[PDB]
Amino acid sequence: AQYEDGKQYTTLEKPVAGAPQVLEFFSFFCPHCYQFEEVLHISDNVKKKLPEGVKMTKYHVNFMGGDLGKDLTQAWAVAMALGVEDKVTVPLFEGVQKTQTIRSASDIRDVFINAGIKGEEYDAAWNSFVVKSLVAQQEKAAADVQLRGVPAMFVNGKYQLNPQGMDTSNMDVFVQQYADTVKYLSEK
Ligand SMILES: O=C1CCCCN1Cc1cccc(-c2ccsc2)c1
Repeated sequence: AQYEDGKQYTTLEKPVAGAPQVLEFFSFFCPHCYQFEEVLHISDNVKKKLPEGVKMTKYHVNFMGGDLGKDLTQAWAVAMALGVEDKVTVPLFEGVQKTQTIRSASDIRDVFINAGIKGEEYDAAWNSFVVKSLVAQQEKAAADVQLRGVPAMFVNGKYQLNPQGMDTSNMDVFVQQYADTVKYLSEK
């Protein structure tokens, strides 16, 4: 058919009840994730085509980058809690992969300070139980699908995007095929 299980998406054999409608996972250590976000703008283009009433959730993962990877999951929790994802995503990706200036939790904190988050505000969030809970929520969602690779996107706990089955000769066409597939899946 036009959209086929095994081509543009795969189907989870253990569907996850109560999962977010559209769930993206990434790591700031993940090279394809840098491409998805900084070059292809996958999340934004998926969001822009989602049906009314379908919201997007994006979570960081621990399994890349050891200690610093876990610090980045916690910092992503701070970003979600403060609502500053759109201020820190670019400098976190560039700090880890472009300039390689993020080597410690303090260096992560510097990105937030430079982005205008006050030091007391960042530190209060970093140490908060609201943020511990958001870390737990990120870990649980990844565990629910036994996640071992990023980038990854899941729709309604049932379907997983399969970008490896899409033509990569034109970036723009690839992005809208991916977004159109997410829309299709959300309408199933
Ligand atoms: O290599 C793959 C195979 C599957 C799709 C995800 N990626 C990562 C990627 C990174 C940067 C650009 C592109 C791309 C798309 C269309 S033209 C160029 C693709």
